[PDB]
Amino acid sequence: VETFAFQAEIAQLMSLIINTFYSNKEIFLRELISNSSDALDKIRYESLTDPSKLDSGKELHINLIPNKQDRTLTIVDTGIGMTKADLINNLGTIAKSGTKAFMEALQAGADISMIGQFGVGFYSAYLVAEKVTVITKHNDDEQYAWESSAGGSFTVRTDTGEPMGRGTKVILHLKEDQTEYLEERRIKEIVKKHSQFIGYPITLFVEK
Ligand SMILES: CN1CCN(C(=O)c2cc(-c3nnc4ccc(Br)cn34)c(O)cc2O)CC1
Repeated sequence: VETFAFQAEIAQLMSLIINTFYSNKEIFLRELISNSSDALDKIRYESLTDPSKLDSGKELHINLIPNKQDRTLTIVDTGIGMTKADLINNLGTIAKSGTKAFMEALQAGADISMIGQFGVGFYSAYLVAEKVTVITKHNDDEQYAWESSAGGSFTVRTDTGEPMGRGTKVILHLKEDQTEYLEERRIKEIVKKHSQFIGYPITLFVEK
């Protein structure tokens, strides 16, 4: 297990998201679905010139999996997945300018719902989650687990759990007061409201 510090700008963004009073929290799901859709677009495009890239799974989709027992909501996609360098370096550097611009906007009166327009909507996960675990598998690398409860650091390790094939699974460990996002009709309402134009199937797994 390796522990890393977030880029300073991102640690500051995370602390702001965690500490600011903001009731419109449902936007997190829209942002995570939009990120999955982007990862799905990338594998779909790559597969046009090299169909062997889908050997690890031909189905391109998004699953939403609430678990009231564990208090987690999982967003799974079969997109391109992330390499170790993506997890440690790349996502951070690509987010840096967006993060700085977003913090500046928040100063000039802009609101948290605009986070997506700056390309850093992933961190809106911390509106509802006390901890986020991400399991990922890219065709060119091993399966990894990323995890952060914020506070300035994240961890990366090789994942010895169930094999994913290809893609990314975001597991939100929800804050005690945010269990509404585990409810079937609330999830449907949110997806219909924000995510009605995504070009891949989004399937809600209903709890038994
Ligand atoms: C460069 N790309 C983008 C998306 N992608 C992915 O595999 C991918 C990334 C994120 C994601 N978006 N922001 C972050 C931040 C930290 C972590 Br961990 C994951 N993040 C996500 O929610 C879903 C995804 O399918 C493929 C590779």
